[PDB]
Amino acid sequence: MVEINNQRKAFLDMLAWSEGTDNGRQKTRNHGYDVIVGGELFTDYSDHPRKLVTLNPKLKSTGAGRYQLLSRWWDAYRKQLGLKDFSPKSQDAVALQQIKERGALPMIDRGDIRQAIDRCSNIWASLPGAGYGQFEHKADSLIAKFKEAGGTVR
Ligand SMILES: CC(=O)N[C@@H]1[C@@H](O)[C@H](O[C@@H]2O[C@H](CO)[C@@H](O[C@@H]3O[C@H](CO)[C@@H](O[C@@H]4O[C@H](CO)[C@@H](O[C@@H]5O[C@H](CO)[C@@H](O[C@@H]6O[C@H](CO)[C@@H](O)[C@H](O)[C@H]6NC(C)=O)[C@H](O)[C@H]5NC(C)=O)[C@H](O)[C@H]4NC(C)=O)[C@H](O)[C@H]3NC(C)=O)[C@H](O)[C@H]2NC(C)=O)[C@@H](CO)O[C@H]1O
Repeated sequence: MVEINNQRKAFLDMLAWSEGTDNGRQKTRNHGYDVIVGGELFTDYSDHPRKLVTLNPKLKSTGAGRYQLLSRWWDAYRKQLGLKDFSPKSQDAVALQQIKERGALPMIDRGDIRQAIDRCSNIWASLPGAGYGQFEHKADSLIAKFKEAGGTVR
């Protein structure tokens, strides 16, 4: 289980917004922690909502929780990290493990957020360079939200 410092807490929020779960527009009972992709919400946190949301006629997603974690990885990480519930706690746990895996923790820790975002581009589609054909936020606007999550850059 990864230690949460503020750079990481911010990379998370930045992701929550990039991902649009904690972006102010999206309705939510917690902070995107109950947000399912597509916008609907879940109220039971003992586990991932595992709700397959049909976004458009040609595309679907399991992405849920703050960092729009595909359930695939949720299972991977909750088992890897012995996460009991899908509490926001467990949701962060995962986000950070992936982040750590992208070897972007030293980057997040040290503010090389473009480098982290680009390093984490394969983790979240809303990030630039991700290449998931999803709406990719300009790197500049992610850095921006990140900064407003409390994160520090450069
Ligand atoms: C349809 C559609 O459009 N869907 C989109 C959806 O896909 C998007 O969601 C994102 O998807 C991508 C792609 O599926 C996901 O990306 C994957 O993310 C996982 C992270 O959870 C990655 O898995 C990890 O990969 C790393 C490799 O970089 C693994 O780490 C390595 O583990 C090995 C152990 O096996 C370590 O090796 C050992 O190392 C030691 C020293 O440490 C050495 O001494 C030993 O000898 C050595 N042992 C061996 C056997 O070699 C190694 O150190 C370590 N490396 C690092 C840096 O950690 C890690 O184990 C993997 N964990 C799991 C779990 O598999 C996966 O690689 C990555 N794939 C790609 C292609 O990037 C992404 O997670 C997902 N995000 C979300 C939120 O779900 C979304 C995004 O918005 O859009 C949809 O549209």
